[PDB]
This record gives sequence, structure tokens and C-alpha cells, in this order.
Amino acid sequence: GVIDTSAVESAITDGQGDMKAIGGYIVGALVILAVAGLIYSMLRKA
Amino acid sequence: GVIDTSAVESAITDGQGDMKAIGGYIVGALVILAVAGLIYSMLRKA
Amino acid sequence: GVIDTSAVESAITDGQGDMKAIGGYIVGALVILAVAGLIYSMLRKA
Amino acid sequence: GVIDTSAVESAITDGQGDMKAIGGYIVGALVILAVAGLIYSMLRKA
Amino acid sequence: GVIDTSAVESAITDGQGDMKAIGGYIVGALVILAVAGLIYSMLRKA
Amino acid sequence: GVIDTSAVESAITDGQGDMKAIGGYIVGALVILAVAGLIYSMLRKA
Amino acid sequence: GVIDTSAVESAITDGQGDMKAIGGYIVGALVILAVAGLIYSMLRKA
Amino acid sequence: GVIDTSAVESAITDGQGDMKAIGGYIVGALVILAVAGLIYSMLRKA
Amino acid sequence: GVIDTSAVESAITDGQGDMKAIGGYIVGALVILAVAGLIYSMLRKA
Amino acid sequence: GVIDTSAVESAITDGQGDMKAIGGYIVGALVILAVAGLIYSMLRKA
Amino acid sequence: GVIDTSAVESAITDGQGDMKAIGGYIVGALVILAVAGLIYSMLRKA
Amino acid sequence: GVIDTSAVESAITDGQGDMKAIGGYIVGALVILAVAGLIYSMLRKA
Amino acid sequence: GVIDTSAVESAITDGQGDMKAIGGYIVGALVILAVAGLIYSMLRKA
Amino acid sequence: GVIDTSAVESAITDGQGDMKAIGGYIVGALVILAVAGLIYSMLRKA
Amino acid sequence: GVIDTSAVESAITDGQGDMKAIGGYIVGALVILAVAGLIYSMLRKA
Amino acid sequence: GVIDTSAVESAITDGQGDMKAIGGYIVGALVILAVAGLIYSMLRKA
Amino acid sequence: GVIDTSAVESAITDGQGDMKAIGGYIVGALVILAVAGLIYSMLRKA
Amino acid sequence: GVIDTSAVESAITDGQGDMKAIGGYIVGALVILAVAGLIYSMLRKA
Amino acid sequence: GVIDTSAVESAITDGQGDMKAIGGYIVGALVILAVAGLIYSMLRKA
Amino acid sequence: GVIDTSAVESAITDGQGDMKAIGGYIVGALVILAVAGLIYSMLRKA
Amino acid sequence: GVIDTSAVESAITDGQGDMKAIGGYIVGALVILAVAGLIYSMLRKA
Amino acid sequence: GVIDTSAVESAITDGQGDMKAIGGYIVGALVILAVAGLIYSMLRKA
Amino acid sequence: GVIDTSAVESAITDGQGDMKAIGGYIVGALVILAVAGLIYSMLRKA
Amino acid sequence: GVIDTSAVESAITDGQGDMKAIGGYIVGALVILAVAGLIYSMLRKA
Amino acid sequence: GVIDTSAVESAITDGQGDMKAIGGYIVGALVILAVAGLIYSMLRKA
Amino acid sequence: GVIDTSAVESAITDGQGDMKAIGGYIVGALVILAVAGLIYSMLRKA
Amino acid sequence: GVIDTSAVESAITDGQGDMKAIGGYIVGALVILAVAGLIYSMLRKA
Amino acid sequence: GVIDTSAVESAITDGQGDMKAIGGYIVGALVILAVAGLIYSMLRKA
Amino acid sequence: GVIDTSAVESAITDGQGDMKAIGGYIVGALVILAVAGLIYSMLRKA
Amino acid sequence: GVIDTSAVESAITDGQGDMKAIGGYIVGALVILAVAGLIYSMLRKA
Amino acid sequence: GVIDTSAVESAITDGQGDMKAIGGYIVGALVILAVAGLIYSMLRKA
Amino acid sequence: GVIDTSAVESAITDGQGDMKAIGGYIVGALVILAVAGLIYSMLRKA
Amino acid sequence: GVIDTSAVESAITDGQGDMKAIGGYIVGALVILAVAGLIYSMLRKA
Amino acid sequence: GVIDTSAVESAITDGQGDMKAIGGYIVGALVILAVAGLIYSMLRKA
Amino acid sequence: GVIDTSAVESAITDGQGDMKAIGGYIVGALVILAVAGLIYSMLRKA
Repeated sequence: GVIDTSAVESAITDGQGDMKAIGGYIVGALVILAVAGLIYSMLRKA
Repeated sequence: GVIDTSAVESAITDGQGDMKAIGGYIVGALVILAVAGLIYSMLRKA
Repeated sequence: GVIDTSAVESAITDGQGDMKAIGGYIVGALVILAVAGLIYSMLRKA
Repeated sequence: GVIDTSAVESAITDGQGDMKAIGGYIVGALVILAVAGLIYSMLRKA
Repeated sequence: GVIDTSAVESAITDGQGDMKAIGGYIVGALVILAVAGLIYSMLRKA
Repeated sequence: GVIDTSAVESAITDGQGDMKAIGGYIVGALVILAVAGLIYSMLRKA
Repeated sequence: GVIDTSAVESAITDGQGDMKAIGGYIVGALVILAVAGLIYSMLRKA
Repeated sequence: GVIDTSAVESAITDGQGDMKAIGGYIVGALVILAVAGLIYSMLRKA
Repeated sequence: GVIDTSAVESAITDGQGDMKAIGGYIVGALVILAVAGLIYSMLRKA
Repeated sequence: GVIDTSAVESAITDGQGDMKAIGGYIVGALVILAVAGLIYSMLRKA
Repeated sequence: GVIDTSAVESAITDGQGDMKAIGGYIVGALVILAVAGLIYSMLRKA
Repeated sequence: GVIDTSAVESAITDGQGDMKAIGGYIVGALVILAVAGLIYSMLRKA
Repeated sequence: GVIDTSAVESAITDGQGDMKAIGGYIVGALVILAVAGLIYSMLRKA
Repeated sequence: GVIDTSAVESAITDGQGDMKAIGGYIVGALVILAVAGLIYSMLRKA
Repeated sequence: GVIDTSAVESAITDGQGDMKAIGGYIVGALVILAVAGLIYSMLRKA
Repeated sequence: GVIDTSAVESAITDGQGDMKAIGGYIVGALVILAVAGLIYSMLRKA
Repeated sequence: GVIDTSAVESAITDGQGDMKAIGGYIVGALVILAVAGLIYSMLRKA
Repeated sequence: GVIDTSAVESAITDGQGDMKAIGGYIVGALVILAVAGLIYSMLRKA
Repeated sequence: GVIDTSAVESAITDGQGDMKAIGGYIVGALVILAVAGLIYSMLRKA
Repeated sequence: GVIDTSAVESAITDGQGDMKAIGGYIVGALVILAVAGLIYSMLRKA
Repeated sequence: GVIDTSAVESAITDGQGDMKAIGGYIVGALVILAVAGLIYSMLRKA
Repeated sequence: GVIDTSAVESAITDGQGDMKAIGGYIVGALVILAVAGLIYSMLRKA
Repeated sequence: GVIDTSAVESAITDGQGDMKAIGGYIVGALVILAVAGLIYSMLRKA
Repeated sequence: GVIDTSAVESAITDGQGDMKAIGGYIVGALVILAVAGLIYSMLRKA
Repeated sequence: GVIDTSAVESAITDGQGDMKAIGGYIVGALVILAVAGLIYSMLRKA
Repeated sequence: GVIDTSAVESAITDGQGDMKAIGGYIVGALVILAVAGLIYSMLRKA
Repeated sequence: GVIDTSAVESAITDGQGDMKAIGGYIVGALVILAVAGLIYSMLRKA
Repeated sequence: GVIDTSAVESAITDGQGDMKAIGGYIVGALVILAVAGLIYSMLRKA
Repeated sequence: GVIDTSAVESAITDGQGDMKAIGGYIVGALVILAVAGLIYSMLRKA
Repeated sequence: GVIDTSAVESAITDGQGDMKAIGGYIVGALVILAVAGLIYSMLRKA
Repeated sequence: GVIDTSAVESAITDGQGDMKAIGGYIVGALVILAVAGLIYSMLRKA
Repeated sequence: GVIDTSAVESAITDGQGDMKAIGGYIVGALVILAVAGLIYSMLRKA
Repeated sequence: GVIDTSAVESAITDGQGDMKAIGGYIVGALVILAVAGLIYSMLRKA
Repeated sequence: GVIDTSAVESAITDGQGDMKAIGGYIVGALVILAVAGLIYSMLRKA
Repeated sequence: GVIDTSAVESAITDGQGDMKAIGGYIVGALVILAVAGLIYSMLRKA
């Protein structure tokens, strides 16, 4: 019921927190990747 | 009987309340996820 | 006997009343659930 | 949840670390390539 | 992660090694070519 | 990688070998040409 | 009869109390589960 | 009843404890996986 | 419960161990591939 | 788990073996190609 | 794996065979060309 | 592969055939040219 | 039964409403993505 | 018995009515979903 | 006794009649359900 | 349902926002690339 | 979402920075090349 | 990104170094050529 | 039993009917998609 | 007892009959589905 | 008493007979079911 | 079932409609692209 | 569906707009290039 | 889209700017060359 | 019990029979698909 | 009592026998299935 | 079971039929494409 | 299945139609290009 | 498909239009060039 | 009564003992399963 | 109870044994698959 | 359990057998492809 | 399994057959192309 | 597969046909060019 | 293909037409030149 469903809101809140964080750090890797492929393209090219 | 069945309406009401709330916050996480995968796609891509 | 069995009809009547009512409100929750899972699917997806 | 999502940050961190490193060394090869093609161009030319 | 990404550095290292080597030997050919065209130019000329 | 890149050295080696050889024989023709034009010049002249 | 049926109200009261409590703590586990599956999804994904 | 329902809280507590722990270690594997696929992507790529 | 959840930690531990190992050896292949494509590029090129 | 993950190491090992081998023989073709284009260049030229 | 990778060696072998052959016959044409341009040069000249 | 590379030999063969032929007929023109310039030189001269 | 099944129609109606809406906004992102990749292609190209 | 079993037919009838109706409206959502994923695919693609 | 047991046959007969009838109409609903889930699957899918 | 689907609109909105932004900055790089290749072409050329 | 997409702007910014820089230094080589071919032209010429 | 792009500057630097050097030595040959044609002109002339 | 199972045949029949129909119309979209990607390929290409 | 148990055999017989029949017609739908997804795959693909 | 209890053995015997028989034929249906679900799985799948 | 499957036809119809439309407008861009690359080729060329 | 597919038309429209614009400005550069090479040709020539 | 495509116009603008500038300065060299060959012609001549 | 469990063996036997058969024919389609994609690749390619 | 409970052991024994047998043959089907899906995967793939 | 599995063979048969057919017609397009790119190459070239 | 696969033939037919048409008109441009480069060659030449 | 492929004809038409036009104006320059070299030849000569 | 209820505690104690034990060993299997699916995922993947 | 729960340990033990074994052999297939896709990639590539 | 899990080993064995075989024959095609693209490259080239 | 995997060998066999055939005929075109460019070179030249 | 690969032979056949034809007509132009340059040489000369 | 290759013949035809025409008019100039140099020779001479 109602109140208990307030706590649902809470844990779901943390959960959303984490998700956006980790999803964040993966993005870190992707950036390093993406960018390393930009350098690889620089060699290919020139 | 009838009246008692009015209270059934009531608790079922709270219950529906919670459900839509929590289902809500999970959606919070999913959004952070979804979106972090959009960034991951941004690296993959570029 | 007969008449008494008319009242049986009556209480069974209320009883059917309640049942369909509560069964109703549970459906309320289920809808909120169902629907929150539709949003969760929206994140999973996109 | 929250804290666990701090560690997500951490491994994603190493991951980004590696990525930028390897992406680095590939760039090493590309440079040697690129440059060897510059010499090949020097012969073609002259 | 981190360490594994140290080995990435290593193989990428050899890879750069080879590249600059082969790119080297191709240059050998190019030189012989280039130079044989210098002789051809010597006949054309004189 | 490294070793494989030793063989690169090898084939590039033969390749340089050929190049300087053929470039050689073309020079043979050029010499005969060059020289036949020297005779043509001898007639023009005298 | 009536009064005795007041105590029925009472024990049923505690009973409802417990139920909502335990049902609570199970939810604790489920959250840890749910959430650990969210991390597992994070690896699968990225 | 009430008290007994306090212990429900307790075991459900441990249970939540474990869940988040194991869910944890699975995440360990997933990370190693995820990350090994990042290296595989590094080869594919370069 | 708690303790049992310590063992969860343990097997999940081995599991993470393996994962990072195999993910490793696949990387071995990828490197040989990647690198063989670097040689193929060397021929294409020169 | 652990041991099984030792065998992962093993097959991944063979796999890396093959890869570097085949990638090798393709290089054979590329060399013949590359080199035949060097002769074609010799005609174009002279 | 290993053995299968022996056959890779084999087909790559034929492939290298062909390549050097065809690259050969093209060279035939180039020679006829090259040489016909040497005659054209003989007319231009004299 | 091998056999297919026998046909490469064949078409390259015709190709060389043509080349030497046409290169031939151009030489025809060049001769008429060359020679007409020899007559022009005869007038200039005398 | 029948009437209750009219309300099913109703909530399913809203549900369809939302779905098409959100599915909409995701499309917004996709467009921005798609289009940003069109610009990336413009650089690659020119 | 028989007649009463005629009414069984009747309520089961409404019930089938509802079912096909609601099942209907859910389909509404699914269509909006399905279709929104078709647009998402349109962005991914182009 | 015997005859009375003939009537047992009779009412049991009607009873079987009803049963198969109602069981019938429930099947009606189930079909509408089943089938609505087939459409839901059609959206999920496409 | 409906309202919740208004928020879907909202997050999808931000999401589209980001996408077009990042897709933007990648374009920044591409421009610098594109343009650096225009200079490289200027040297090649002259 | 929005903010995260501000950081996208940032890394894409550095990325553009690098690109224009490296693209720069390649231009350095090209200039030395270009110019060395201008000297080669000076000899050819005179 | 930025720093990595500092190293781009560096290798591009060496590269420019080499280029201007080799382009240099070719000029050496060209000078010897040019000049030998000046002597050839001296004979033609006188 | 038997007969009732004849009707099973019937509804399953319609069901198969629908399925092949809808599956049909989805194919309609896919064709328009597929084909629009063929045009996109036509631009990419030319 | 025995004989009555012969009739058990009989109704169970019809029952098996129906089951295999209906299970049949559902298969009809599944085939139409399956197959429509094969066409959808044909568009996706081409 | 004893003998009468021999007949108990007898009827219980038939009874066991029937039971295993009917239980048999139900199994017939279950098999047809089970198996029809295997086909349904075949469509789902493919 | 049947009729419902007529509507499947309908929405799938719109869906095909859209698809061919959007796929259309993307083609618009591609044409502008394609064509702008034709102009770029005109400069490269002349 | 249909309408949504009208907006597809719209964004694809802008997209085509941009494309033809940028493709335009690149053409600007190409013209300046092309033309600067015409001047370079003027020096070479005269 | 549209606006973003205004910036495309802008960078393409600078790009055209540079191009015409550099193409300019190369022309400077060409003029000095051209002209130095005019002096060389003056000596040859007189 | 035992014997009845012999028949279990039997039906399970047929069942395995079918499965491998159908799984077979699906493979038929897949082959035609697979192969048609090989032709599509042949066009893409050449 | 005791002895009778020895026979319990016996029938339970057969029962276990059957179970493991049938469970066996189902596994037969599953294998054929599993494996047919492996072939389907082979087509999908290649 | 067995027979039913004969029909599996049958539908899978048609399915394979279609697949190879459609896969066919796509090949038609690819050929027209492929070939139109051969003409485009003819213009590029000459 | 079969028939549906006849329509596959049909759309694939149109598709091939278009392809060869457009591929056609691109060829139109290429011809105008090709030919304009023939005129450019006429000026270069004379 | 067909009609859409009529528009392909149309844009390809304009495209051919432009091409022949621009290719035209370049020819304008070439003529002025060609001709200015004819005057330069007039001075050289006389 | 009381004491007897102490023994209830005792057997319930053993019972809890067993339960946690067996539940344990099942977990053993699940781990082997889980983990074997992790390897299967390793092949799928790589 | 306790002891019986020792045997639970035992069968669960075998069960874990099997699981890890079979999960093993499936891995065998996956390896052959994985690896055959590595060869397919070798052809695609070269 | 154990033994049954020996047979798991067996079928998984065949399965691995097939996989490596088919994966084999696909490689056959890929080789023919790969190689036909090598010839196509031979024409492109020469 | 094994045998089925013999047929895999078979279809893969045909597939390899086709591939080498078509790859063949494309080579036909390439030869005609290649060779027509040899004639174009003959005109350019002479 | 095999037969389909006979048609590959066929279209590749036409394709080779065209190629040699067009390559032909281009040669027509080249001849007119070549020859017009022979006349230009006649004026230059005399 | 074939027919399309008839049109290749056609445009190549016009192209040859033009070429011989323009090559013609250039010859006009050359004649005027040639001849004006004949007059210049007349003055030199006398």
C-alpha cells in the first residue's frame, strides 16, 4: 500500500542514481575508444 | 458483503497507487540506463 | 425452505456485488503494474 | 543501488584507462605505417 | 581493465615495430625504383 | 607482430632486389637509345 | 459472541502487522536481487 | 503475530544481505566479460 | 541467508576469474587477426 | 569457474594460433599482388 | 582452431600462387605497351 | 585460387598480344611522321 | 464481464496514447543522432 | 443442472466478450510501441 | 435401491450436460485471451 | 498511462537535446580533421 | 540527458582540439615534402 | 583528446624533419644531374 | 472431448488466418523500409 | 472397478484426440507467425 | 474377519487396475498436449 | 481471430505508408549529399 | 503510423536542406583549391 | 538539421577562405619559379 | 511405475524424432536465406 | 507399519525408475530441438 | 509426435521455397545496383 | 510460405526495376562529367 | 520500388544537367588557358 | 502442551537443518548450470 | 530431517556434477561455432 | 545425475563435431568469395 | 548432431561452388573493363 | 547454391559484355583525340 | 548489363564525334601557326 510505495520511490531513486553513474563510466571507456580510433584514422589517412 | 466490499475498493486503491509509483521509479533507472546506452552508442559511432 | 431461500438470494447478491468490486480494485493495481512494466520496456528498448 | 554504483564508476574508470592506452599503442603502429607510406611516396616521387 | 591494458600496450608495441620495419623494406624497393628511373632519365636526356 | 615483421623485411628485400635489376635492364635500352641518338646527331652534324 | 469478537479484531490486527512487516523484508531481498540483475545487465550491455 | 514478525524482519534482513552480495559477485564476472569484449572490439577494430 | 551468501561471493569470484581469462585468450586471436589485417594492408598499400 | 576457464585459455590459444597463420597466408597473396603491381608500375614507367 | 588453420595456410598458398601468376601476365601486357612506347619514341625522335 | 589463376595467365596473354599489336600500328604512324620530317629536312637543307 | 471490459478498453486506450507519445520522443533523440552522424559523414567525406 | 448451465453459457459469453475487447486495447499500445520502435529504427539506420 | 438409482443417472446426466457447456463458455474467454496475447506478441515482435 | 506518458515526452526531450549537442561536438573534430586533410592535400598538390 | 550531454560537448571539444593539432603537424611534413619537390623541380628544370 | 594530440604534434614533427631531409638529398642528385646537363650543353655548344 | 476438439480446430484456424495476414502487413512496412534503405544506399554510393 | 475403468480408457482416449487436434491448430497460427517473422527478417536484411 | 478380508483384497485389486488404466489415458491427453506445446515452441522459436 | 486480423492489415498498412514516406525524405538528404560530393569532385578534378 | 510519418517527411526535409547547404560550402573550398591549382599551373606553364 | 547546417555554411566558409589564401602563396613560389626560368631562357638565348 | 515408464520412453522417442525432423526443415529455410544473403553480398560487393 | 513400509520402498523404487526414464526421453526431444536451433543459428549467422 | 512431425517437414519445405525465391528477387535489385555502379565506374574512369 | 513468397518475387521485381533505373540516371551525370573532363583535357592538351 | 525509382530518374536528370554545365564552364577556363599558351608560343617562336 | 512443544522445536530444528542443506546442493547444480551458460555465452559472443 | 538431508547433499552433488559436465560439452559446440565464425570472418575480410 | 550427465557429454560431443564441420563448409564459400574478390581487385587494378 | 552436420558439409559445398562461379563471372566484367582501360591508355599515350 | 550460381554466371556474362562494349566506345573517343593530337603535332612540327 | 551497354556505345559514339571535331579545329590554328612560321622563315631567309 501507499507508504510502502513511498519507499519503492526511494530505492528506485538510488537505482536510477547508480544507473546513470555507471552508464557514465562506460561512456568514459567509449570516449577513449572512440578517440583512439580517431588517431588510428589519423595514421590511415596520413 | 456490500460495505466490506467498499473497503476492498479502498485498499485496492492504495495498492494501485503504490504500484504506479514504484513502477515509476524503476522507470527512472531504465531512463538512466537507456540514456547511458545512448552515450555508449555515441562512442561506438564516433 | 422457500422464503428463507429468498434471503439466500439476497446475501449471495451482496456477496457477488463485493466480489466484483474488489476484483475491480485489484485490477487497478494490475493496471498500474502492467503499465509500469510498459515503461520499463520503453527504457530496455530505447 | 547508490554505493554499488560507486564501484561501477571505478571499474568503468579502469576500463577507460585501458582503452585509451591500447588505442594509444595501435596509434604507434599507424604512425609507423603512415610514415612508411611517406617514404614510399618519396621513392614514387623521386 | 588496467593491467590487461598494459598488455595492449605491449602487442601494440610489437605491431608498431613490424610496421616500421616492413614500411622500411618497401622503401628499399622504392629506392631501387626511384633510382632506376634516374638512370632512365639519364638515357632520355643524353 | 615482431617476427612476422622480420619476414616483411625479407620479401621487401627481394622486391628491392628485382627493382634495381629491372630498372637496370631498362637502362640498357636507354643507353642504346641515347647512343643511337648520338649517331643521329653525328649525321645531322656532318 | 460480541466481545470475544473484539479480541478477534486484536489478534487479527497483530497478524496484519507482522504480515506487512515480513512482506517488507522479503522486499528487501527482492530489491537487492532486482538491482543485482540491473548490474548484470550493465555488463551484458557494456 | 507481532514479535514473531520482528524475526521475519531479521531473516529477511540477512536474505537481503546475501542477495546484494551474490548479485555483486556475478557483477564481477560480467565486468570481466564486458571488458573482455572491449578487447575483442579492440582487435576487430584495429 | 548471510553465510551462504559468503559462498555466493566465492563462486562468483571464480566465475569472474574465468571470464577475464577466456576473454583474454579470445583477445589473443583478435590480436593475430588484427595484425594479419595490418599485413594485408601492407600489401594493398605497397 | 576457475579450471574450466583454464581450458578457455587453451582453445583461445589454438584460435590465436590459427588466426596468425591464416592471416599469414593471405599476406602471401598480398605480397604477390603488391609485387605484381610493382612490375605493372615498371611497364607504365618504362 | 589449429588444424583448420593449417588449411588456411593451404588456400592462402594457392591464392598467393594465382596472384603472382596473373600479376605476371599483366606484366606481359605492360611490357608490350612499354616497348611500343619505346618505338613511338623512336619515331618522335627520328 | 590456382586454376582460376591459370585463366588469369590466359587473358593477360591476349592482353599482351593486343598491346604489342597496337603499339605496333602507332609505330606505323610514327614512321610516316618521322620520315615526312626527314623530307621536310631535305627541303630546309636543299 | 461486459462493462468492466469497457473500462479495459479505456485504460488500454491511455496506454496506447502514452506509448505512441514516448516512442515519439525517443524518435526525437534518434533524429538528433541520425543527423549528427550525417555531419560526421560530412567531415569524413570532405 | 441443465438450465443453470444455460446461464453458465451466458456469463462465459460476456466474459469472452470482455477478454477479446481488452486484449484488443492492449494491442493498441503494442501497436504504438511497435511503431515507435520502427521510427527508432529509422534513426539508427539513417 | 435400483430405480431410484435410475434417477441418479438422470440428474448426473444433466449435471454432465451443464458442466460441458459452461466449461465450454470459459473456453470462449480463454480463446479471446489467448488470441489477444497473440496480437500482443505481434506488436512485441514487430 | 496518459500523464506518465507526458514525462516520457520530457526525458525523451532532454535526450534529444543531448544527442544533438554531442553529435555537434563530434562534428567539431570532424571539421578539424576534414580541414587538416585539406592542408595535407595542399602539400601533396603543391 | 541534458547535463551529461554538456560533457559530451566537452570531450568532443578536446577531440576537435587534437584533431586540428595533429592535422597540423602532418601539414608540417607535407610542407617539407612539397617544398623538397620544388627543389627537385629546380634541378629537373635547370 | 588534448594531450594525446600533443604527441601527434611530436611525431608529425619528426616526420616533417625527415621529409625535409630526404627531399634535401634528392636535391643533391638533381643538382649533380642538372649540372651534368650543363656540361653536356657545353659540348653541344662548343 | 472429440467434438469440442473440432471447434479447437476451427478457432485455431481463424487464428492462423489472422497471423498470416498481420505478419503480411508488417512485411509491407519492412518492404518500404528495406527499399528506402536501398535509396539511401543509392545516395551514399553516388 | 475394472470395467468402469475401461470407460476411463475411452474418454481419456477422446481427450487425447482433442488435445492433439487443437495443439495442432495452434501450430497453424505459430507457423503463420514464424513465417511472417521470416519475411520481416527479409526486409530487415534486404 | 479373515476371509471377507480376502475379498477386500479382490475389489481393491480391481480398483488398482482401473486407476492405473485411467491414469494411463489421461497421460494420453497430456502427451498430445505436451507435444502440441513442443510444436508451438517450434513456431515461437523459428 | 479473423476480423481482428483485418485491423492488423490496417495498421500494418499505415505503417508501410510511413515507412516508405520517411525512407523517402532520408533519400532527400542523401541526394543533397550525393550531389554535393559531385561538386566536390568537380573541384578536385578541375 | 501515417501522421507520425508526416513528421518523418519534415525532419528529413530539414536534413536534406542542411546537406545541400554544407555540401555547398565545401564546394566553396574546392573552388578556391581548384582555382589555386589553376594559378600554379600558370606558373608551371609560364 | 537546418540551423546546424547554417554552421556548416560557416566553417565551409573559412575553409574556402584558407584555400584561396594558400593556393595564393603557392602561386607566389610559382611566379618566382616561372620568372627564374624566364631568366634562364634569357641566358640560353643570349 | 516401471512398464508405464517404458512407454514414456516410446513417446519421448517419437517426440525426439519429430523435433529433429522439423528442426531440419527450418534449417532448409535458413539455408535458402543464408544463401540468398550470400548473393546479396555478391551484388553489394561487385 | 514396518513391513508394509518396505513395499512403499519398492513401488517408490519403480516410480523413481520410470521418472528417470521418461525424463530421459524428453531429453531426447530437447536435444533434437536444441540442436536444430544450432543449425538455425548456422543459417542466421552464415 | 512422428506424423505431425511429417507436416513440420512440409511447411518448413514451403518456407525454404519462399526464402530462396525472395532471396532471389533481392538479388535482382543487387544486380541492377552492382551493374549501375559499374557504369558509374565507367564515367569516373573515362 | 509458398504464395507469400510469390509476392516476394514481385516487390523484389519492382525493386530491381528502380535500381536499374536510378543507377541509370547517375550514369547520366557521370557521362556529363566524364565528357566535361574530356574537354578539359582538350584545353590542357591544346 | 517502381515509382520512387521514377524520381530517381528525375534527380539523376538534374544532376546530369549540372554536370554537363559546370564541366562546360571549366572548359571556358581551359580555352582561355590553352589559347594564352598559344600566344606564349607565338612569342617563343617569333 | 508445553514440553511436547519443546520437541516440536527440536524436529522443526532438524527440518530447518536439512532444508538449508539440500537447498544448498541444488545451488551447486545451479552454479554449474549458470556457469556453463556463461561459457556458452562466451562462444556466442566470440 | 538431518540425515535424510545428508542424502539431499549427495544427489544435489551428482546433479551439480552433471550440470557442469554437459554445460561443458555445449561449450564444445560453441567453440566450434565461434571458431567457424572466425574463419568466415577471415574470408569476409580477405 | 552423474551417468546421465555422461550422455550429455556425448551428444554435446556430436554437436561440437557438426558445428566445426559446417562452420568448415561455410568457410569453403567464404574462400571462393574472398578469392573472387581478389580477381575483381586484379581487374580494378590492371 | 553428426549426420545432420554431414548435410551442412553438402550445402556449404554447393554454396562454395556458386561463390567461386559468380566471383568468376564478375571477373569477366573486370577483365573487359581492365582491358578497355588499357585501350584508353593507348589513346592517351598515342 | 549451385543452380542460382548458374544465373550468377549469366548476369556476370552480360555484364562482361557491356563492359567490353563501352570500354570500346571510349576507345573511339581516345582514337579521335590521339589522332587530333597527331595533327596538332603536324602543325607544331611543320 | 547488355542493353544498357548499347547506350554506352551511343554516348561513347558522340564523344568520339566531338573529339575528332575539336581536335580538328585545333588543327586549324596549328595550320595558321605552322604557315605563319613558314612566312617568318621566308623573311629570315630572304
